[PDB]
Amino acid sequence: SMEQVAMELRLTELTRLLRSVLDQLQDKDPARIFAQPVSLKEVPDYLDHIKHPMDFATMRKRLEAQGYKNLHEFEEDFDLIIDNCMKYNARDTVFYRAAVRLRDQGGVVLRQARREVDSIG
Ligand code: NA
Repeated sequence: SMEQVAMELRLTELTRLLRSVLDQLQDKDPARIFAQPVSLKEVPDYLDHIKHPMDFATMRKRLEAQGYKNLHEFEEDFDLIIDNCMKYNARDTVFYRAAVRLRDQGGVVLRQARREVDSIG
């Protein structure tokens, strides 16, 4: 149907917009702390602590399958990256502090993304 096609074009355009958001967020992580999954071969105890691991490569795989239906879903995954890091790592660490700075800088990007998603429909 044409109605199905139109819904598909919309998911594609959301995907485009979320790609540009993901790129802008990931620029705020020049150390690439959040680029890849925590390896269970180097933090063997990770999954005892963190139930839903998340990282930018994992988000990118989902995005490329058009797996985010709305900005809320994408934000949930970004928040997991930050929140997981702030739990596993202590306040005094480079990791915890990198998550704080990512959250702060990412807020700006997501504020405007919400306006664009709402505005364009
Ligand atoms: Na903690």
